[PDB]
Formats: sequence, C-alpha cells, structure tokens
Amino acid sequence: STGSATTTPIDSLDDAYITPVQIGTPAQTLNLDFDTGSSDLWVFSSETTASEVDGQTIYTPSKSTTAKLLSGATWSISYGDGSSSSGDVYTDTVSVGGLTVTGQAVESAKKVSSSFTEDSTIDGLLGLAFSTLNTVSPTQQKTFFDNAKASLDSPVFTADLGYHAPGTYNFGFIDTTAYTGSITYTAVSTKQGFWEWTSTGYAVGSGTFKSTSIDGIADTGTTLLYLPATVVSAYWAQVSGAKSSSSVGGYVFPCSATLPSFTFGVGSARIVIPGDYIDFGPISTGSSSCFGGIQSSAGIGINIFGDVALKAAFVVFNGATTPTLGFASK
Repeated sequence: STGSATTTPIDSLDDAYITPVQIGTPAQTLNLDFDTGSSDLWVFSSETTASEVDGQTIYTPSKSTTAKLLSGATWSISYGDGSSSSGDVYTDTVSVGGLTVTGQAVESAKKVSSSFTEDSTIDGLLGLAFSTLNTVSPTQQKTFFDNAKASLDSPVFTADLGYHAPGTYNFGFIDTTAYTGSITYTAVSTKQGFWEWTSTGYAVGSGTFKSTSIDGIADTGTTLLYLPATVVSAYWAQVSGAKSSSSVGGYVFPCSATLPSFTFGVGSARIVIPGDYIDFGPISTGSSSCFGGIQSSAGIGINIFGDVALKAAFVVFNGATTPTLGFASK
C-alpha cells in the first residue's frame, strides 16, 4: 500500500504545515501537524477542557463506531517550545492520503497549553519520530508510520515541504518526479528516538564551504533551523545590521536587507536554502526589525534541521531495519 497527502502552510510565514487526517467511522477529518520530532498522535477532542478550545476541529470518539477506549492509558507530552498537552487514549481507524491503519492509538487531549489553544489551524499532532519516544503509559504505543510500515510497498515516508506553498507527504514510495538529480543517503542514530544525522558542513552565500560535522535532527515540527552559535554568527555577520536580541529571543535583521543563502552538506552533496526562506518577517506588526530563520541551538542541547532547511529539499525518511535519511535538491 501507499498514501499521499498534501501539506499546507498554516500562515504566510510557513510557521507550520497541516495535513488532513481521517479518524474514525464515519471519518472525522482533522488537520494535523506532522512532526518527525515526536511520536504521539494526539488530537483536540470532545474531552478537551472547553475553555482551551478556540476554533479547532475536534475528534468525538463517541460518534465513531470503530473507537475503543484504551483502558487505563494516559499520555502527557512537553515540546521544545514549552508547549504541552495530556489526556487519555482511544484506538481507532486512521487514514492519511488513502493509507489506512486500524487500531491506531489516538491520544485525546483533556488539556492543552495556551500556544495550542491560540492556534485555531492545528487540530493536533501526528508524530513520525521513533516509537521509543511515545508518551502513552503504562503501555507505550506505536506511531502511524510504525503501524503502517509492514503494509507499505517500501518502508519509507517522504517530506516535500513547500516555500510559501503546499507540499506533500508520501508513505510507501519515493516519487522520482518530485526532485532533481539524485538522492544522497546518510546514516541515522535512533539512540535519542529522533531522525538524528550528521551534516558534513556549511557555506554562507557564495562563500567557501566549511567541512565540519554537525549532528542534528530532521524535525518537520520545528519551524526554524537551529545550529551551533559559531555557524549562526558566521551567517548573520554577512547581513548589515543583524544582531542577536535577548529582548526578542534571537537574531533579528533589518527588514530592508537581502539575505544570503545558506548551504548545508549531506555527505558530498549540498542543499542550498535560498535567502528568502530565512526571512520570518517583522518581529511585531509594522516593525522594521525582522526575525531570522537561522537561530542558535545553544541551550537547546541539540541542533535542529527544521522546516527552513527541510523545505529546501526532498527528504526521505527510510524506516528499513537500519534507518537512513535521504536528501535531494528539487
């Protein structure tokens, strides 16, 4: 089997992407944030504290003929941005882009933090990291990908995120029309439960490539590119008037600037992030200070190849017995 679903930016900045997901019988379609940096499929629901729901579509298990309480199971998760959610668990039928899993754990939120409530466009998360990170207790649950894997034509999914445009998540096949040149594959460590890999270096604009190992994670659920402070300083030093602002919480730059590209290495191959991808617009409405899309990972404890980086590539998440990542230009 295969599946193929379109993923759509939630706003004009590509702050996140949402993908429609069918849950239950008859189908309830929720727009979920596919997150290769976490491993829980959780939704706004009929159980969510009413004051914490503001415009989201909810899952109502009582209206699904295939929903079953997973008795005694609870979940609770905290993300890198400080947000959180928790609740109880149902099993139900879940379909993505025509690919169906029966018996998927659907984590129903009883509580969500303010950043979830305030984002009316995201109805929950669908985690695509390794199932070792899933938070369900006392019986850990599998991701949608892990449950689908054995049925897929190939044990893979791909992320093809758009810049200010829709893109695609495919399951079980590699669309050879969706990228240019060849795919370069690189090793993955699953020790921390992430799609963790090592980039071979970077370049800023038309500058020379610096060969250096940068360990980090491929994380579709993170907006920005978080890299070591040395790398990030070298990038922003090429932008007149850019500075790190402790009041704003990262590097800002004049909205009048033209940003240089940023290249990262994948083995001997190179992915180029155009400068425009690094502009996250005014820090507050009407400001002439703009927020940068490349930020320091200092204090986060890991480098993160978030959407800024991934949207410049066609990315293969290879879930074979020995997982690997693939990157192609597009």
